[PDB]
Amino acid sequence: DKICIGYHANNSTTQVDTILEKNVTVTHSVELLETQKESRFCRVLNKAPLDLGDCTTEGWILGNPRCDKLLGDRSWSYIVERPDAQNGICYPGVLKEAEELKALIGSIDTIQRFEMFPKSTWTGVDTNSGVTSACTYNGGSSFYRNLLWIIKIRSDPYSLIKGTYTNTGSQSILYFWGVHHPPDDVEQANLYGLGTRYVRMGTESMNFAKGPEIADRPPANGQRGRIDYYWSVLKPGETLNVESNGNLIAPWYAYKFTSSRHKGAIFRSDLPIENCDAVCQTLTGAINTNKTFQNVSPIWIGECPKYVKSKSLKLATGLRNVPQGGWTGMVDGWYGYHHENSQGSGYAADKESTQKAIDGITNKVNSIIDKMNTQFEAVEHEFSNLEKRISNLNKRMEDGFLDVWTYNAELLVLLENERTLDMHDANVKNLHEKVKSQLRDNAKDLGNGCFEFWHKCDNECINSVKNGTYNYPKYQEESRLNR
Amino acid sequence: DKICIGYHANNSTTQVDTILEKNVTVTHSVELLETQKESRFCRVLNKAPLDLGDCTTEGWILGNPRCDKLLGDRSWSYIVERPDAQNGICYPGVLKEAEELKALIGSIDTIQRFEMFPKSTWTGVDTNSGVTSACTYNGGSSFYRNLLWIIKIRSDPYSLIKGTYTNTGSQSILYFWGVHHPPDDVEQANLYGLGTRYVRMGTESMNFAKGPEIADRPPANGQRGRIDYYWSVLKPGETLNVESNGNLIAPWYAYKFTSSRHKGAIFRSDLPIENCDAVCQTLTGAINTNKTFQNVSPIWIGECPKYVKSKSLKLATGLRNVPGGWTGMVDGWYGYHHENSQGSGYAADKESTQKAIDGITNKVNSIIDKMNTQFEAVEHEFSNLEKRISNLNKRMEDGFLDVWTYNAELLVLLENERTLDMHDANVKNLHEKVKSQLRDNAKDLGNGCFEFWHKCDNECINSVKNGTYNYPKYQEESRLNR
Amino acid sequence: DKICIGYHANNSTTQVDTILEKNVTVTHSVELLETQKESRFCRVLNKAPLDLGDCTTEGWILGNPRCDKLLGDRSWSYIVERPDAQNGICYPGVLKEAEELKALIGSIDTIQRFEMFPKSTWTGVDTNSGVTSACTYNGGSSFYRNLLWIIKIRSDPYSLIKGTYTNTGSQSILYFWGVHHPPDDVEQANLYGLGTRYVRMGTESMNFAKGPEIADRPPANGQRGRIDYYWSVLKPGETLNVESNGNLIAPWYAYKFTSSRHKGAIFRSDLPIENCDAVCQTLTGAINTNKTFQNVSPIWIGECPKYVKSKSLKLATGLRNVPGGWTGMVDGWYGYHHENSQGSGYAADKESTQKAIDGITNKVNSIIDKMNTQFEAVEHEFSNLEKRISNLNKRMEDGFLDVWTYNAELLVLLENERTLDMHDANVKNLHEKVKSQLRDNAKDLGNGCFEFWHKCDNECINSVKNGTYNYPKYQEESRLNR
Ligand SMILES: *[C@@H]1O[C@H](CO)[C@@H](O[C@@H]2O[C@H](CO)[C@@H](O)[C@H](O)[C@H]2NC(C)=O)[C@H](O)[C@H]1NC(C)=O
Ligand SMILES: *[C@@H]1O[C@H](CO)[C@@H](O[C@@H]2O[C@H](CO)[C@@H](O)[C@H](O)[C@H]2NC(C)=O)[C@H](O)[C@H]1NC(C)=O
Ligand SMILES: *[C@@H]1O[C@H](CO)[C@@H](O[C@@H]2O[C@H](CO)[C@@H](O)[C@H](O)[C@H]2NC(C)=O)[C@H](O)[C@H]1NC(C)=O
Ligand SMILES: *[C@@H]1O[C@H](CO)[C@@H](O)[C@H](O)[C@H]1NC(C)=O
Ligand SMILES: *[C@@H]1O[C@H](CO)[C@@H](O)[C@H](O)[C@H]1NC(C)=O
Ligand SMILES: *[C@@H]1O[C@H](CO)[C@@H](O)[C@H](O)[C@H]1NC(C)=O
Ligand SMILES: *[C@H]1O[C@H](CO)[C@@H](O)[C@H](O)[C@H]1NC(C)=O
Ligand SMILES: *[C@H]1O[C@H](CO)[C@@H](O)[C@H](O)[C@H]1NC(C)=O
Repeated sequence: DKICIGYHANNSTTQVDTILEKNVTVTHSVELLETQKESRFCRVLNKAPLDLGDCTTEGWILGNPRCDKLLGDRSWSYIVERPDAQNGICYPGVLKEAEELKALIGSIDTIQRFEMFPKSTWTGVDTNSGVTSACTYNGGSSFYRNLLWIIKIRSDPYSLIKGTYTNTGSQSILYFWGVHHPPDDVEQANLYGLGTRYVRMGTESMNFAKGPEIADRPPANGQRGRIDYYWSVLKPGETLNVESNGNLIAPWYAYKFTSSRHKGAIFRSDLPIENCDAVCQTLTGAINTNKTFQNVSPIWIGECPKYVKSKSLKLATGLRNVPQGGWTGMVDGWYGYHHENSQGSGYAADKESTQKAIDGITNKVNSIIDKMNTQFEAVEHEFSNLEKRISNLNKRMEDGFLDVWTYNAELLVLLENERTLDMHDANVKNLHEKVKSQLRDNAKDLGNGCFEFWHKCDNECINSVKNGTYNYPKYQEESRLNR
Repeated sequence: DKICIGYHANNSTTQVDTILEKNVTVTHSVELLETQKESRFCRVLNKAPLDLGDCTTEGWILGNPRCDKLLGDRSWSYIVERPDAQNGICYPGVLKEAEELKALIGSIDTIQRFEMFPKSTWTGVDTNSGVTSACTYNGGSSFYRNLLWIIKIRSDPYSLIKGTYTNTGSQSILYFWGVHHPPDDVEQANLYGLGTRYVRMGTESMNFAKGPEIADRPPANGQRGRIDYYWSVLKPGETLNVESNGNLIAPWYAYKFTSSRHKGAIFRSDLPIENCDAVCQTLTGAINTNKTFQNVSPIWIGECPKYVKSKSLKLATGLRNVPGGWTGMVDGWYGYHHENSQGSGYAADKESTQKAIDGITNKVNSIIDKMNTQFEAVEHEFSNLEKRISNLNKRMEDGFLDVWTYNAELLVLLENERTLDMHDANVKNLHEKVKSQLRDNAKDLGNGCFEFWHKCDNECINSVKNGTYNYPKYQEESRLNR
Repeated sequence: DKICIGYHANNSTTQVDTILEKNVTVTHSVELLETQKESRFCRVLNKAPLDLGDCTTEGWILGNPRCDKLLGDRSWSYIVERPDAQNGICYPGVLKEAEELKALIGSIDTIQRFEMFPKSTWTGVDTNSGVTSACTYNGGSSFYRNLLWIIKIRSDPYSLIKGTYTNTGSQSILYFWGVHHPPDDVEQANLYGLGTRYVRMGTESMNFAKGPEIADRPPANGQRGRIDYYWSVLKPGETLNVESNGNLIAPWYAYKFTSSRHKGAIFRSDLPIENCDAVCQTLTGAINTNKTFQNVSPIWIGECPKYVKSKSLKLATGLRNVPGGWTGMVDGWYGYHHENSQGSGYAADKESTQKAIDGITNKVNSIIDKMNTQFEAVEHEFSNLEKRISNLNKRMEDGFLDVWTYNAELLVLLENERTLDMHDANVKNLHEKVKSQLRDNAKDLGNGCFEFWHKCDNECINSVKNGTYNYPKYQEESRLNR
């Protein structure tokens, strides 16, 4: 007659790693890391991204006339700019603080386009001839739809021109202007006139006054001229005054805007936009998961799991799987017993110790999930060629946190896996010892997990062991004789 | 006759969490997190903060004439600027590199105000008419006390004016100037004259040259004109030359200054300043604590504990409290209860109790030691055209806060489990040392206790507690009882 | 007749710390921290550093004529600038975006110097008199070799001058120019002429247009004038046009360059450059190590271990050294000592010893693996008006240093405790496997050892070591002894 102590086994081939041992097969486990994504852009909080098509952010927002599909009021959860977009700043020059403009635009939610200064505002000049072969529309010469290239009437001198606009709404207004710099005095004279020329812009809180910086430069997009483009934000209540006697590229249309309550982004990607929804939308695709880590992309909007470099984060929940060892036959629970007597034989799990282990492991998993429920958020702000130091500072920082979090996740998994599997060993040992202490020398150890009884142990003697009430003196005499 | 093994219990209702289970009552514990603060500003290393009252940093340092309460030499451990302060830049315009000025000012310790360029410096011009209704003093038109608004004499043209000052001391000098921009050419002509006009400032190591940017703008504080305000630092030994033919807002008074040996700050707060001292002074109050973490504020000066988001960080030191345990023990953590003809009673095991005390004390101190650094957030400001670096600073500050909060919270959960396990193992060790000695001269009982198969006197029992029992002495007597 | 269970000891005096106790002597250990370096600068990936000697980066790259040792084509893995270097910007003035130039230069690996605009490009002007006593060569007045200081011929007016250059190669070109600002109108007229004067530079992607900002400034290096120096990069395909009627300091020679595929650096150090190679080269010396941590310097190029503040990171691999343990074992970590009629001796248990070796080895390697990443501090410079970003870079660098130092030091304390506990458990397991087998045909002794109640030959003893003993064979012979 005998009783054994053992633990669950099954057909699982899933492995985990621990601090002491690699490739350890276990009976149950949980993958904390999400590796899958749909390669496309979906709506976030039911709001669609804005696809810039063949236009850059600058082409869109300045109104490059190849970008008419985008013209007007828009709203978006994020922006998708195609890497090979060809329609941007078509008449050559520089946009001042371009990178800060993009950061502004990535924080915006909705825009309403409106005519800020109609052509009629500018008297004694030609407002209908400011076009260039650099900015074509259907083969023809054209120009930015948000800017007005004013020139002199051929017969007449360029009049002093003035315009004013007041922001009487509760929304800020994003607007644009520029200063044109011809390549030589002949062209200056033709378009504006000789002498001192100025472009002046004034607000309660910004002042601007500049002139042509004439110089012959190599042609870009077929032009030897250049424009310095500027942008600004006219705050609620503020008023703008414009004066010029030449070289003004005037604001024409502008944008009343709202700032998002949510983090937005400009993604530079060729991925398709489709009719779908995502809780989590990364730069390289949408993720639908309830896992807490993710190795898809560090750049996203919505609610995403923490990004890490790991390929897997497999957390052991069950036991070492060692069949012949463990008992494939148990099935009821994690730890338990196998008995053999005259009434028969069989397996039966110990409910108490099994549940305690379930409760602890469950709590461990949830605690890890809970404590890992924050994300470091990388951002795709841009930096100019004269901003290498801050660009490098941003990169080292983002890689810095990535390395810390990847380390924290991987190390924790290795260490707690070892603990979890040790806890199981200890739980099994505990049951075996409780049986040991009870039977004393009315049974033989066998160094096996099992005990050979020195007496007959019926189905009530055996259940007397499972509830921990055995009674040694009852079989003491019977046992001592067999020797 | 019997001997038992047990562990301490008490009346404690303090709970801790562990990785495996929550709300576990324990006998002793230590809160690592400080949550309390006095809602005020105190002295730090015995130096008081400077209260700017109804002035902004800029109103103060430019010498807005409503800020005379601050005028002159001052010294401070930190600066307190009130959120509603009304006296700042009164004549409209921008201070260039305003945010970098503030960072500088937060790093300064003491200033001494002095006349850098007296009015007599500027010949052939009017130095006594440069006042405005935008900057009022006692119902009158006035102007910044540290700047001089020079205009042309009506009858005469604005002479080329020159002035020079040499820093012959060992302290750097913080000084200010500006360029005035009238709204139109009429005003430009009246005050300065037409033609190209410049303001040029030169040092051994910096040059500045700028002109009027004339533009008709909406009024601000009743003025259509603007000033671009500038600041700079004249180093020891250096000389400043000033040259202008118009539009100059000249430095008048300036500040010799010392840089602090300590970290300083500008706090934007309404909290009161009081007669008190603080080792640790945060933006939302003073902390007096020997704890190593703190959830009050990430911004401070002095020596403060590490900031974390946690509401609590309770580290178990004692045992699971299950009164099970013996409320009767009291002497120590682990021990014995005996019963014989001479009587009964509890007595702690000194050796194993002290070893546990030493380990737990060492663990606490080790954690304290390794957590004795702080990440320091700063309240530097960023302009509207510095959103990228501002966001970079924010993500970084939140980034370290999240790593430290994680490290602290997880460590507490994990070590709480280990600490309570260690206690279990220690109790079992004692019980086994007794088992091994008595063999079959006592019965286990599966109880923690042992029923002796013989009589065990107060010397037999103390023979167990020191680990020298002698089995053969009672071997016969024990085997007879069956 | 007896059998004992014990563990290895030796003469080791090496100590480690754990979370529960300090200064614990152990039998084997490994130091994870590298503290040694060679105090010199070596080649990295086969390429030598460039030693700037008595020149600053700027003196070199502008071609200060006292820097002819450096003149022409050069290549380097990193740059070494000496702290007391004197030959820099000799004619006083400011280099615009100087700090960003240095970052660029640190990222470059080869340059080829070439004449971009020969003197003949500028007609109707004096190209052979642009020298100053501020920039001496062999006692004589001279000038930067990469710039050309053009002045008017005395008899003639300064002609409009033009030049153009097109980059027809695949490499970018780094070039320089400047605008001269004389101290007064007399000198302006003498050198260039009166009236409006301009310096215009144009590319497909950049435009520049500026004039003299005339002002009398204190003399620096004997000069009241100044030059604003500029730099830029002409990309492959681009063409540069230059137009001026005065005040132009023209590019003369420039540098075609390649960008390194590897991180480079400018080290400010007096350490000697020698004939050696380093995998890892830090600012304070070369490191050759296989260790994973390092407390030498946070600034480096090449492949270096992670920087931390620690003085030591000693990881226990072996046992607590208590000679207790058996100095006599030597064969392994855990094992047996037997005594019978055939003799006596020690013998390690191979199975349990190997399992422990495998786990500890795996632990060490896992730690090494997970610590195989480095945060890299950089020595970019920041101007006086960049205190905020400079402080941001510093707090960030110190932030990660503190996190990694903590992670390393805490991990070592915690795993040391686990490692030493694992050994205790392994020994106990063996002792119990022998207890269970012999039952009461041996006496425990409470000692680690077992006195056999019978004769146990060299086959009886090996019958214990493989776990197959057979109690009934000797059971009777036991019960006799009573
Ligand atoms: C995130 O990790 C997964 C694997 O755990 C990576 O996906 C595997 O990539 C390899 C090589 O690219 C393929 O052969 C496997 O079939 C992929 N596995 C799965 C589940 O897709 C994935 O590359 C990781 N993401 C990134 C950006 O590296
Ligand atoms: C400061 O912390 C120390 C330990 O970090 C605390 O010291 C204990 O304080 C109580 C009395 O308040 C004593 O009974 C203990 O004996 C002290 N422990 C040790 C190890 O010395 C102290 O309480 C803390 N101070 C405050 C104000 O909370
Ligand atoms: C890194 O730590 C090492 C070793 O702990 C330091 O080198 C020791 O310096 C101390 C104090 O000057 C001396 O007791 C020993 O002579 C040194 N020991 C060894 C092994 O070198 C070293 O200073 C540290 N490095 C830095 C940059 O602080
Ligand atoms: C609980 O008991 C002791 C004395 O029996 C007492 O001194 C102690 O203060 C009590 N608990 C608390 C929280 O005060
Ligand atoms: C633990 O106790 C707190 C109150 O002290 C309670 O809010 C919480 O629900 C409890 N949690 C569990 C799991 O018992
Ligand atoms: C921690 O500080 C917060 C301030 O954020 C405070 O409101 C809270 O009460 C603190 N935690 C506890 C347990 O008091
Ligand atoms: C996964 O689903 C559970 C529902 O029990 C939810 O509470 C948890 O937050 C989900 N995961 C994530 C990452 O939000
Ligand atoms: C251990 O402790 C003492 C101070 O308590 C110290 O002086 C000694 O040098 C330490 N030993 C080692 C090896 O660190």
